[PDB]
Amino acid sequence: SHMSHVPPHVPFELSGAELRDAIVQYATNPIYHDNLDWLNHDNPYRRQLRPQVLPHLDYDKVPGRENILNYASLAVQRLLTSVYEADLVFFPKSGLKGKEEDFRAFYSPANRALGERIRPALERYAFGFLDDEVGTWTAQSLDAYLDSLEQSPVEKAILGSADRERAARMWLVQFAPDFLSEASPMMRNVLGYYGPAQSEWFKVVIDEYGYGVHDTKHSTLFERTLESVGLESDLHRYWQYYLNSSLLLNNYFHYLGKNHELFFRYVGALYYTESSLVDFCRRADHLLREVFGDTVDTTYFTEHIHIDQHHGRMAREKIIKPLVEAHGDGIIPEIVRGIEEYRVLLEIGDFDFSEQIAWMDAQPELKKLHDPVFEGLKQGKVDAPVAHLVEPRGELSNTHCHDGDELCHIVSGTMRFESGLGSSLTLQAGEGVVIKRNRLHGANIESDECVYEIHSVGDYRKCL
Amino acid sequence: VPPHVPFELSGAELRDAIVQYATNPIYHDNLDWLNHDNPYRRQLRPQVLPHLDYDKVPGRENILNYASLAVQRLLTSVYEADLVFFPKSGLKGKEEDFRAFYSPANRALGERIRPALERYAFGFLDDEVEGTWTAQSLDAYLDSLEQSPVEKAILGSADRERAARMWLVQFAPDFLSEASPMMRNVLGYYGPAQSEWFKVVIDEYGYGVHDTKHSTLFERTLESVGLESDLHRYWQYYLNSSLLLNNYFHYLGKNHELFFRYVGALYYTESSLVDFCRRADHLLREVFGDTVDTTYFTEHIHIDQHHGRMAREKIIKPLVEAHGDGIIPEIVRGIEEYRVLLEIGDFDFSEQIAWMDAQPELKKLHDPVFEGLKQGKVDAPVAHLVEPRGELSNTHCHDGDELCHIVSGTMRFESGLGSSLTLQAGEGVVIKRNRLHGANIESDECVYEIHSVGDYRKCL
Ligand SMILES: [Fe+2]
Ligand SMILES: [Fe+2]
Ligand SMILES: [Fe+2]
Ligand SMILES: [Fe+2]
Ligand SMILES: [Fe+2]
Ligand SMILES: [Fe+2]
Repeated sequence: SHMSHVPPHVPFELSGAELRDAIVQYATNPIYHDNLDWLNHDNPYRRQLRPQVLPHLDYDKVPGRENILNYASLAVQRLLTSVYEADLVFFPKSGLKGKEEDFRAFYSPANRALGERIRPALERYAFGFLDDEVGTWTAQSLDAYLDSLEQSPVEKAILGSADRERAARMWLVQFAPDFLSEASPMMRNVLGYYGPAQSEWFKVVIDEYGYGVHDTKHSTLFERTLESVGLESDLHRYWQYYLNSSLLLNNYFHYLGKNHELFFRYVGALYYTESSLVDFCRRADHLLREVFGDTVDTTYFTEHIHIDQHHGRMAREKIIKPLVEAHGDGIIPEIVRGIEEYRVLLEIGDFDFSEQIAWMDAQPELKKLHDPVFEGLKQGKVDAPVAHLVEPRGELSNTHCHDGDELCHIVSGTMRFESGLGSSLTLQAGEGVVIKRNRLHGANIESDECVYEIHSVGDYRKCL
Repeated sequence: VPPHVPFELSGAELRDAIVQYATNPIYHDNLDWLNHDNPYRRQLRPQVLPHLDYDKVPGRENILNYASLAVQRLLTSVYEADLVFFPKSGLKGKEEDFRAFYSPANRALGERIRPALERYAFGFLDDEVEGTWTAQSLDAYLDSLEQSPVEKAILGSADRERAARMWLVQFAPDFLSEASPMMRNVLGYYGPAQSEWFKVVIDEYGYGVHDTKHSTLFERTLESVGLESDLHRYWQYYLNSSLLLNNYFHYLGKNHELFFRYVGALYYTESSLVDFCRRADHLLREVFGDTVDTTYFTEHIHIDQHHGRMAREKIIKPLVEAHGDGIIPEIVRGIEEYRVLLEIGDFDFSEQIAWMDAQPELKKLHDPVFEGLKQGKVDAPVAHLVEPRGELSNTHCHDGDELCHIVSGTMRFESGLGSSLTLQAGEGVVIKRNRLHGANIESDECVYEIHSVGDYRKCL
C-alpha cells in the first residue's frame, strides 16, 4: 500500500573514467613506483606497477585470448597479484627493522580498500576471456570425464636453449610467488564451516605445510632449490622478470580461493593439479638435474612425487564425491569449468615462456637484424611512427612489453637492453635491436646521456 | 606518475555506501526469530542505517548503543564473506542466496566501508589502552599476567538452563568456525614462526579428522542441550559484545599491520582458555547434569597448556629476535585491547541475563511508570504505532529507556532466547536501554505507544 521503508539497493557499479581513476588511485601508493634497479632487495612490500601508464589503458574493453599477452593484460596481472597479496603475511628475510614504513603502506586500510574496490573490474579484465574458451551433468558423466583425463613444451624450450642454465633459472623464478607461499591460495578455502569436505581439504593443506615443521614446509624446500642454482628466495626479488602468464596462473588460484562462489571451480582444479603434479614434478626433477648436474636440490619436486599420488585420490574420493552428494549435480559444471579453465591457462603459460626464451636467446641476432630493419624503414617499406628520446645515466625503464614490434635505434650513448634474467645487450651509437611484440623487456642508460629512437613498425618482417 | 589521491570516505558518501552494502536483499528483516539453515542471510536492519552518524566514533561509555550494535552486525557480515559456508541440508534450493553473498559486488561494497566501520567499532580502544619496551620488560610483563562473571550470571539466574543456552549461542560464530580467524595469519611467507602458528591451527582443526575438529565438538555441545548448530540460526540473539569479541580477531587477522597484536592476543587467549574451559565444564554440568556434552571444553583444558607455552616460546620470542623491540608495544596492545573487550562482554552478558530474568517484574513496573507519565513526572516523547499481524521487528536496542504500552491487540515481546512476554490491551513493559529485544504482532492489528522516558526511575 506504501513504499518500502528500506532504501532501494543501488547496484555496485564502477566503470569508465571513474574506474580508471580508482585504479590510478590504488597504484600511485609510493611502494608501487618504478624501481631504480632490476631487483627488489629483500623488500616484500615493493611491487612495480608502472603507475604512470595506467591512466592510458582502457579497462572496460575486455581482451579475448589472442590479446591477453598485450601490455594492458600484464599491467592488470601485476595489479591483481598486489591486491591478492595484501591478504598474505610477509616479512623481509633480514627482519622488519628499517622497513616498517613500507610494511605500513602495504598493510593499510586504504591500500586494501582501494585494491578491493577495483578487484571486480580487474578480474573481468584478467579472466573474462575464459568465458569464450571453455550444460547439465550427472555424477555418472563426471566420473567418465575424470577417468578420461613426449617432451613437454617447457622441456623443449629449456633443453634446446642457447643457454640451458639461464633458461632454467628464468623458469624457476616464475614459480617464486606460487611456491614460496605454497598452498596459501588453497588455505583460503578451509576458513569457515562446511561439511567433512573441509577437513579433507585441510589434510591436503597440512602436507603442503610440511606438517607444521619449517624444515619440511614445501616453500622451504623450494628456497633450497632456488639457492642451489644461485638464485635468491626473498619475495619479490625477481618481480620484473615475472612473465604475464606466470602471474595469470598464480592469480587464477587466488581468484578461485577468494571468491567462494567459485569454490566448486577450485575443487575441480584441485583434483586436476594434484593428480598432474606427479608427472610435472618427475619431469622437473629430471630436467633440472640434466641442466645443472648434481649441485641442484630437487627435493621440492621429488617430495611431491611421493605425496601427490595420494592427494589426487583424496580430491576425487573425499572432496568431489561427498560434495556432489551433498549439494547435487548442479555443482558439476563448475567442477568441470575449473579443470578446463586451468588447462587453458597452462597452454598460455607454455606459449608465453617458450616465446620469452626464444626471444632471450635470439638477442645477438636481433641486434644484427636492426640493420636491415632500419634500412627498410629509411626506404619507406613501412610508415612507422617514430619517437625521439633523451635520457640520463641510470634512467631505468622497468620491464614491460608492447603490442606491436618496435625498432630501437641508438644515436648517441650506451644502453643496457634487458630481455630476461641473465639476458642483456649493450647497445652503442649506431646500434639497436628489433623488439618483438608481447616480449618482456626494459632498459637502463649506462652512458651519461643516451639519445635514441623508437620506431613503431608493427610487424618487423614488413621492413625486410 | 599522477599524484596519489588518498583514500577518503566520510559524511553522506559513507552513509550512502553503508546503505548500499546493507540493502542486498539477503540482509533485510527476517519474518521469523530464527534463520532456518541458511548461512547467507544475516539481519542488518538496513532501514535504520541512513539515520546513524558513522563519523562520530563512540567512546567506551557508548559502545553498547544501537549504532555500535548495527556496526558490529555489518562487520560480522563483511568479514564472513571470506569464510566458506554451506547449509547443513546442502546447497540445493539456496543457490540464489549463495551467489548474493559470494559476489564481486557484495565483497567490494563491504570492503569499501570496512575502514570506516573498523574506526567506528574499535576506535575507542585508542583511549582505553596505553612508549618503548625491551625484551626483558616484556618478559616481566607476561610473568605478571572467586566466581567469574560468567559463573555469576548463569548460576545466579532465575532460569539457569535458559541463561546457559543464551550463553552458548553467543559462541556459535566463533566456535563453529573455530580457528578460522587465526588461519588468516598463516597465509604468506615468513619465518619459522609461521610453521609454529600453523602447528596450533592443526590442533584446533583436529589434524583434519572431522569428528575431532573443534567446531564439530562444539556442534555436539549445542545439540546436547537442544540447540541447533547451523549458522546463523540465532543471529538475532547475538549480543553486541559477543559480535565485538569475534570481530576483533577477524580485524587483527585481516589487517596484517596488526599481526603483532594478534601474536600477543594469541598468547593471552591460549593461556587463558585453560581456566575458562575448566569453569565452563563445571558450570555446564551443574546446570544440565549428565545430558550436556562438554568434550569441547575439556579438550582445551590440556591442549592449551601446550599452546600457551608455544605462543610465548616459539612465536613471541623468535619474532622479537627477528624484528626487534619495536614490535613489543603492539604485542602488549593486543593483550590489553582483548582484556578490555572481555570486560565489556562480561558486563553486556550479565546485563542481558538480568534483563531476561526480570521480564515479569518489568511487565508489572509498566503500571507505575505509565501512571507516572499520566501525571507530570516526566514529559517524554510519544510515538504512536499500528502494525499488522506478523510484522516482526527484528531485535535491536535503544539508547534510552522506553515504555511500551499496548492500547489494543496482542504483542509477543522478545527479550532473549527463550525469554518472551505476551502483552495484551492495557499492558506493557519497561524496555531497558541497551538491552537486546524485539517484538512480533500476534493479533490481526496491534495499536501501541512507545514513550521515550530516558530513565524509567524518574517516572516513579
Ligand atoms: Fe606442495
Ligand atoms: Fe599435494
Ligand atoms: Fe619498451
Ligand atoms: Fe580449539
Ligand atoms: Fe589452542
Ligand atoms: Fe524496540
